[PDB]
Amino acid sequence: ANTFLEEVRKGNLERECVEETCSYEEAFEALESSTATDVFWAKYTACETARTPRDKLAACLEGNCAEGLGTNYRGHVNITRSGIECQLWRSRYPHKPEINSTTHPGADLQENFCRNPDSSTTGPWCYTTDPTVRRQECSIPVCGQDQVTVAMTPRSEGSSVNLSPPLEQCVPDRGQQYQGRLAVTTHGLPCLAWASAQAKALSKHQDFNSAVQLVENFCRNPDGDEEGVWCYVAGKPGDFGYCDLNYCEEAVEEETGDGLDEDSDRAIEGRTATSEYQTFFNPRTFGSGEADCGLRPLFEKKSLEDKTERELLESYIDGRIVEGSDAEIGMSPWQVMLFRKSPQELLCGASLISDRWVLTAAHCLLYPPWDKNFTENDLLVRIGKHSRTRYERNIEKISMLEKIYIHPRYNWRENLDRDIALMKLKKPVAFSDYIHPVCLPDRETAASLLQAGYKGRVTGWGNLKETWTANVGKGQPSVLQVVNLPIVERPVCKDSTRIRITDNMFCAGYKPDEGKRGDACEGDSGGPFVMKSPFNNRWYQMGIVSWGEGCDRDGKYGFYTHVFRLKKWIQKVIDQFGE
Ligand SMILES: [Ca+2]
Ligand SMILES: [Ca+2]
Ligand SMILES: [Ca+2]
Ligand SMILES: [Ca+2]
Ligand SMILES: [Ca+2]
Ligand SMILES: [Ca+2]
Repeated sequence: ANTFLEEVRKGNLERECVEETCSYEEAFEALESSTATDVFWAKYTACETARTPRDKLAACLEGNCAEGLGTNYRGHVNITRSGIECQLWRSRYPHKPEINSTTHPGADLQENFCRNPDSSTTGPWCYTTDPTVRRQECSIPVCGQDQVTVAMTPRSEGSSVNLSPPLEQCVPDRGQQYQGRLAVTTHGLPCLAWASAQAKALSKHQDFNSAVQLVENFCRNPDGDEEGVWCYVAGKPGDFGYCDLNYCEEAVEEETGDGLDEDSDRAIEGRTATSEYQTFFNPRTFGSGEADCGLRPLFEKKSLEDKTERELLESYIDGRIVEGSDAEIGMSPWQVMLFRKSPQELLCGASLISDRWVLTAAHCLLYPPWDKNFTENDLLVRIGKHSRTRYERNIEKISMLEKIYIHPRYNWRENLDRDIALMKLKKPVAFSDYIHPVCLPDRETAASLLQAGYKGRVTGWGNLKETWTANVGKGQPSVLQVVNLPIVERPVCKDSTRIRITDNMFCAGYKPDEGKRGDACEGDSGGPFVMKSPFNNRWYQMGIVSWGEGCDRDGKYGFYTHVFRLKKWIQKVIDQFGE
C-alpha cells in the first residue's frame, strides 16, 4: 500500500494487503489469478466489517467463523438452529432459493453447508432438506467470542414416557375386519351415518362384503380396498375420504406364494399359456383399453420384441451396470408429457392409462414450495411423442383435461407418500398404432413379477435432470430415455436412506458403484415403471416415478410409488360421473 518505495519489490499478499490497506490491485500483483483473487475480493467485501485490526482480518481470511449475520461464513455446518439438515444450495430441492450460488457466490455457498447469501435479518440461514422448513437460520460460531449467530435448539427425539404407548396391534386384512372405534379421516372430518340417503345411493352398486356388520360411523372398508380404511364425506356426490390407521407393513415384496414349488431351476417361460387378464374397473365408466392392455400391434401382432427387451432376463453377465440407450419409435405409445399452457414449459411426464384417464404423481401437481397451484386450465398433456422439440400433429396430440382427483394420503412434506393424481382427459382419444394403455399388476401378479426374476422399465425425457440436478453440463435429452431396472431388496432400500419410506413406494436400480452419480436420476417426474409378465406377454405398470435421493447425493436408486392399492380407489371416482 503506502511507502511507495515498497511498490518496487515483490510484495507478499500479507505484507501489502492486510496490516496496511490494499485494493484489488496490489493483491492481484501478489497472486496473479482472478479466481482465488476474487475469492479474496469476496472475503474483502465481506471483511468490510473486518478491515481493522490485524487479527480481525487474519481470522476473516481464515474462514472458521461467521461475522454476525454470517456473510463471511465459509465453514461447513450442515445443521440449522434446530439442527435440521440443509438442502442443496445450488439446486431448488425442496424449496426454491431466491438468492443462490448463481446469484451470490461471494458468500461461497457449498452443497448444503450453512450460509447467508441474501444478508437477511435471519443471519446465517439455509433452505432445509425437510420440505416443512423453507428457510431456517443456522447456529454458526461467532467470530471473536464463544457465541453463535442464532440460538441452537436441536429438535431431539421425544421420549416414550409422556405418551401412552399403544400395545394395540396393527390393523390386519387391510382394514376389512378392523374392530376399533376410529372416527377421524385424513382431514379430520367426521363421517356421516352409513344408512344415509347419499351413502345408500352411492353404495347401491358398489361391491361390498355383507359379512361385516357396518357399524354406526366408524371407518369401514367393506369393499376390501388394499390401501386402507375409508368412509363417506358430505359435499359433492360420490365423494369419500380415507381414514388414519396404524397398518402393518404387509408389503407384497416378501409375500412368497403358497403354491410356488421348490423347483426354481429351468424356469418355464410363457409356454402356450393363454393367460387371461381380469379387468377390474367397470368398462362402461372406465372405458376400453383394459382388454387390449399390454398388446402392441407393432410388437404383439408382429411377434416382435424390442431390442431393449432382450436384456429383460436378470441372468446377464454378472448383472453389470449398463447406461440407457434410445428405444424404437412407437414402442412407447403411452408416454405423455404434462405441460404448462402459459408459458409453454416442460413440467413432468406420465403414461396414458385408459381412453379417458391420465395418471401422474401427486408431487407434480401440487408442489407449493415452488408457488405451484395447478388447476384444470393450467395443465395440458402431449401424447404419442418421439421427440419433444417437434410439432408432430399427425402422431403426437395435444389435449386438455376436465377434472382432477388427488389422493387423500398425499404427504409431500416428508417422503412424497401416495404420489397419486388422476386427471380425466377432456377429449376422447382414438386408439391407433401410437396410442395405447397399460396393464396394472394386482397383488399376486406383482408378487410373481417380483419373485420370478423380471426387470422393470422406466421411460422419461429427463425433466428431473433439469429441475433438480442443477449441474451445468447434462442438458435435456431430445430422445426418450428408457432404463431397465430390476427390483431392490427392502433392507437395502431402507437402510441407506434416513427418510421414512412407506410401503406404497419402492426402490428400483442396480447397486451404485463407487465414484459416480448413478443412472437412477434419468427421465421425467411421473414416469411409469413397467414390467413384462411372462404369463401373457404383456406389460404391467407398477407405479409412478417421483424424486429420488440419487440425484441430490450418490448411492440411491429411483423411488417410485405403487398403484396396486388404488384399483378400488379409481372406481370410487368414476361412479361420481358414471350415472
Ligand atoms: Ca505499502
Ligand atoms: Ca504496496
Ligand atoms: Ca507499509
Ligand atoms: Ca507491489
Ligand atoms: Ca507496482
Ligand atoms: Ca507477517
